[PDB]
Amino acid sequence: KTLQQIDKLICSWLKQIDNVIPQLIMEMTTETKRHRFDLVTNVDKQIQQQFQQFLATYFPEHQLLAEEKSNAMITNEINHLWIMDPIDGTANLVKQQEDYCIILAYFYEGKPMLSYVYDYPHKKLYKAIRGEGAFCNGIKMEEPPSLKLEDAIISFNAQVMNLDTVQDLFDASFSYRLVGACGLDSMRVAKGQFGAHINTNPKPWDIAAQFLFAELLNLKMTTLDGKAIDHLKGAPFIISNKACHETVLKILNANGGYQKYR
Amino acid sequence: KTLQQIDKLICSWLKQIDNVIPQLIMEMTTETKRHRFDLVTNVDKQIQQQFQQFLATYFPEHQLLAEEKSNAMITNEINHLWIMDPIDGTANLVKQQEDYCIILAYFYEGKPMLSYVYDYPHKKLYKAIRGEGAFCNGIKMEEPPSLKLEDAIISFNAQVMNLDTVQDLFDASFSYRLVGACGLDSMRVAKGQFGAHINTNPKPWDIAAQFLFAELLNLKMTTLDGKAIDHLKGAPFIISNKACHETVLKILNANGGYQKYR
Ligand SMILES: [Mg+2]
Ligand SMILES: [Mg+2]
Ligand SMILES: [Mg+2]
Ligand SMILES: [Mg+2]
Repeated sequence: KTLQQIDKLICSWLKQIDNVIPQLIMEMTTETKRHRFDLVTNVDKQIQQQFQQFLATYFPEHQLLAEEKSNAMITNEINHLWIMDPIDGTANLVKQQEDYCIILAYFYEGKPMLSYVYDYPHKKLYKAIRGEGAFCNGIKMEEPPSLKLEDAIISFNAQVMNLDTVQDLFDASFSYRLVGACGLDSMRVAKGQFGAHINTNPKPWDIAAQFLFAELLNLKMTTLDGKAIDHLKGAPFIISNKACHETVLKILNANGGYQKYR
Repeated sequence: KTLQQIDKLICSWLKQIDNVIPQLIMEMTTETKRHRFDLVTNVDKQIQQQFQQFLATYFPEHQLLAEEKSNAMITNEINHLWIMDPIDGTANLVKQQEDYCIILAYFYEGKPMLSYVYDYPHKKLYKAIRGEGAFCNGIKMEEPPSLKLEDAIISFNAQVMNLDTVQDLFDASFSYRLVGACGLDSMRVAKGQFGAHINTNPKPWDIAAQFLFAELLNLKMTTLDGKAIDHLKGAPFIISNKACHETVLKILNANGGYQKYR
């Protein structure tokens, strides 16, 4: 069926994008979408429009669900779907020129088959391939050791939570860190550097690649109620070492839950 | 004898410890100090030992103030002084093997002359040399663009301030990130990636190198009351872009200050 051949083409596209991003940065251009903190650049747009055109030339029947376009349009009954976040970490890109990524994920009959989180700034490509595994620049990633929460660093956006449940999380974990790109905080979970990453209101594209990684590396990836996540619509989600999953959810839901209140 | 000859010696020594570090990671052991989360590893100790003997054997008159030994010897009087954080971000080293550095600073008659923040995991050596300037791997750094607080990412430890000032700092700024190693959160401010980094209780080695970087790149580095800092003792401190230093200190000192009880 081979996914290995499709992988080869995706990786070849990613090498071509390597040479293209420098000139996009060279003529960078910033705009805001819904508020002053919601950024898009020509980089985002151009990376996306280019995969779209790659998809049309090499995979004309395949559909695309991507951040910087209408997804009117995508439905529950579609055989070949690619979910794309062309730059996950746009705020990092613009403000830092560091700690953003490209997220790509291919779904066959709803089932994740290929996934890509490309940390362009560090030249590290994490990929996952149903049947072969998950890799970082080609070296095989393995299931990470067990981490109990009290031993684990954790990552979440603390601005978007009430401070009571932020505190309970600080008190229950080893320490707290933030990269600020869902892709990259998730890959830190995947490598056992963090015990868990939480995003309370992610988009489909912000989490699309992670499903396959979570599956192949024996991580947990769920709603904040422990349920399967619909990959088409987002959901408040968590990616977690298996040893600290229930505990984080329990804390998040305790005492009336994690939502702001003021 | 010249500053460049000293610099040449130190980079050379830093670069040769690339070869040592991986072996020490692979045989890594851990101990705690004043509580269970105040970690120290064989890597912290070996790196310090090896520098003390490098100093013994090149600049024998020179003294060493460093984290993993006593520094009862001192006085504002000691002519040639080195301050070293053999591993800044020991928790990160331990939990992640990423986002730690090595901090060195040379002080002649109390005046900063040479500084180093070595980001070993990414092989980025930041140095500062009075007379030549500041550099990352030989690529010269220049004073970063003006950053108002509301357009800038900030970095601090939210577990150790009262949560009202945490909230105000979130509210007033573009966003919050944390690397978790003072030297590295400090280099992100030097590169213009962050508007500011705060550490409410640094030891002298956690901030030694940053004085000169701050001087040469027109950063503001003060206590949380805006005063000069004694390199020999810590103080609660900020390193900041010029355009947001004042606003950040106002926010920290507002309403009885920043500690848990105010
Ligand atoms: Mg966006
Ligand atoms: Mg995006
Ligand atoms: Mg220490
Ligand atoms: Mg240290």
